[PDB]
Amino acid sequence: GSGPEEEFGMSLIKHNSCVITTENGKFTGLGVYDRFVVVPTHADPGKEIQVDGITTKVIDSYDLYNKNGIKLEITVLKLDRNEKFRDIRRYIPNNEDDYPNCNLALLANQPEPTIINVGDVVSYGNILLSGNQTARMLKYSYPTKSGYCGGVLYKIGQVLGIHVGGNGRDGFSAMLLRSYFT
Ligand SMILES: *[C@@H](O)[C@@H]1CCC(=O)N(C)CCCC[C@H](NC(=O)c2cc(C)on2)C(=O)N[C@@H](Cc2ccc(F)cc2)C(=O)N1
Repeated sequence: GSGPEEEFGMSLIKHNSCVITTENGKFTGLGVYDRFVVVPTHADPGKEIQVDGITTKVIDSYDLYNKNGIKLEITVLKLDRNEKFRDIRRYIPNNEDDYPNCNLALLANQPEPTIINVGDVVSYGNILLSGNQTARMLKYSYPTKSGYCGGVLYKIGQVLGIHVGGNGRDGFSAMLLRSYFT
């Protein structure tokens, strides 16, 4: 793609993504609004992180859980930094759904901002991700790689999830829902 789906993704990368460095490596971070960023929980961000290489204090953080206490693999961080992210909450769905023809927007661990077409996405339920129960997964059939974590799953005008894992054949994102941020 070089048309609208790719273009919406590149704009999303430029305005609402960042590279988050923790002790566990580099992750694509999604800026949701103001100083709030999401990252995969397994990034294990501490009291300080790097945001695009800049040491940055985390004012607060919290992990998300489903109704039975199962991790969603999303962590919300509020960052001590001057820059504010453009508010993309209106692009986040209200409800779980399936989505045809999705892309992933990748920044961390890539030589340049990268957009991948992962194809059709389904709401898959709970999985075991490195042995740990994880809820509200979105599944796609694409051979994702180790550096894709935090990558933003999207369609035009829809910010759907963040990449959390895979097995070489299937890829999984944590679902983003508007109520998490509102
Ligand atoms: C990013 O940090 C990384 C992305 C890896 C990836 O996309 N890929 C193909 C590498 C293989 C990783 C092996 C794990 N996969 C699974 O467990 C799995 C389950 C199913 C149904 O399909 N695959 C995996 O993805 N692990 C992630 C780290 C993690 C650790 C603990 C958790 F609770 C959650 C995630 C991972 O390596 N993601």
